[PDB]
Amino acid sequence: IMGSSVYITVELAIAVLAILGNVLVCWAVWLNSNLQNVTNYFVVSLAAADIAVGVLAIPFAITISTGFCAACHGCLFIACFVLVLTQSAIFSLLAIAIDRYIAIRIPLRYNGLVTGTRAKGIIAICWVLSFAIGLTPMLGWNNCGCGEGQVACLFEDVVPMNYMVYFNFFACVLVPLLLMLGVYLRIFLAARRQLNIFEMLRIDEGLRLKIYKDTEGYYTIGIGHLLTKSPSLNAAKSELDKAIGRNTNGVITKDEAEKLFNQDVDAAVRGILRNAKLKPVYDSLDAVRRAALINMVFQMGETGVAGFTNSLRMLQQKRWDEAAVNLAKSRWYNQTPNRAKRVITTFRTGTWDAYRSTLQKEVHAAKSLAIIVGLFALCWLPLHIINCFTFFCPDCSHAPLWLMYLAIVLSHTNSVVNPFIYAYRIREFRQTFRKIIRSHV
Ligand SMILES: CCNC(=O)[C@H]1O[C@@H](n2cnc3c(NCC(c4ccccc4)c4ccccc4)nc(C(=O)NCCNC(=O)NC4CCN(c5ccccn5)CC4)nc32)[C@H](O)[C@@H]1O
Repeated sequence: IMGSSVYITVELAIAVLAILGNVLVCWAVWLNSNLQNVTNYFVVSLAAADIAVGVLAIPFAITISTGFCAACHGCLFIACFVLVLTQSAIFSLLAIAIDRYIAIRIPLRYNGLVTGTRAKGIIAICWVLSFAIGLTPMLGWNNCGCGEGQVACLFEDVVPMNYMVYFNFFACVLVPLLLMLGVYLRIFLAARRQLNIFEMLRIDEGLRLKIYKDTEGYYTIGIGHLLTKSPSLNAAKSELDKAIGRNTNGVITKDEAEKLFNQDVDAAVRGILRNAKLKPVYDSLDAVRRAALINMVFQMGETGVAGFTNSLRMLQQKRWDEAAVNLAKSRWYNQTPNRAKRVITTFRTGTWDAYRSTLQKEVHAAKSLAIIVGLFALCWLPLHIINCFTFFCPDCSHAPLWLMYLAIVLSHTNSVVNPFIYAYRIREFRQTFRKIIRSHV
């Protein structure tokens, strides 16, 4: 085993793997339209970046390890590309994470704030900013045996540490991690929230934090809390302040929406109790099943719920399974099956299972970010930690050599693992990949 021959061979194996693993991703999305959401637009960009490292950044990172003599700007150029090609991969990961953040926490505005048009504009940013940082030394932030105007072509020789540590590390690689981490937790915390009536109707009707026009052009906020039928947005905003009790500018917090929602629930219940046909059924239900009945009122109305004479009878007799089947035959179930299905299950079980199941999609995304952040940090932290010690403790006992180059190997391993791992974990790709493998191979 010659020391570095091993190192180069790994880098080349990564090149192939990086290329191959990434050639697949962009290919799948090409022929399957289910994978042509705005999100996979971000994916194809990352995949392409990770292809570019396999062809140019890898051979460059390798050729920066020989020490041949060449113009400082000609050897800096090479080190700058490998920097640039990697900056993009870092920022491209942000595009995916933040996209997954809004899709989970703010699903309504997703299509509004996240259009296929805008997305392509955000990638343009990620790529330009990558150039801005990687090519900073070429602007003048550099460090310039062999002859005049020729240095030993070595990374540290041409790239100072005050750039790698202060600017590159903290501003370009670290704040991703801290950001990408914040995404993981806040998504994670959303998938594991304690369930209740408020969250229940947030899933069926959707939560709104800014005033919006309902389906009939009446200003509404929260979960279907109408403000006024007046055609004046200023009038609607005024009414909001009356209920909130402060200056809102047309915007409220999540807690304020829950106080409006709670007031609305208290109102629906008082109406149910006035109904000679709904009060007997309402009293004979436990807390969770009462939330299911309130859900039907918030959708149809008391007189509309009262129409279910038979299904209301079985409920008071606690014939849960029998009431469910009868509710399945209603026009209400036929016009909105998804919501009615979750509501019926709540009647059957008296639990939040049907809605808890709705969050399985959330935890899938959470577990999928644990991996991206874990690998990303595992692959990037080592090499940069090494840079820091060299910069702050020159006289220290440097870490072992063979290990140093491994850290370099880890940084490049990110390009092949990170994009493919996200795709392969979301099965729609898996079926698409196998389809390609058998058909063309
Ligand atoms: C996120 C933005 N992008 C990147 O981070 C990408 O840029 C590359 N990179 C990023 N830091 C890199 C980096 N650190 C600095 C460098 C270093 C650190 C301390 C002291 C000297 C050099 C290092 C080299 C190897 C591994 C890790 C870091 N050295 C290289 C890069 O090729 N070195 C190879 C060419 N030099 C050398 O063998 N010198 C030798 C190293 C061993 N001896 C030592 C060691 C300790 C103390 C004294 N003498 C003598 C000089 N490449 C890097 C890499 O491709 C990353 O993915």
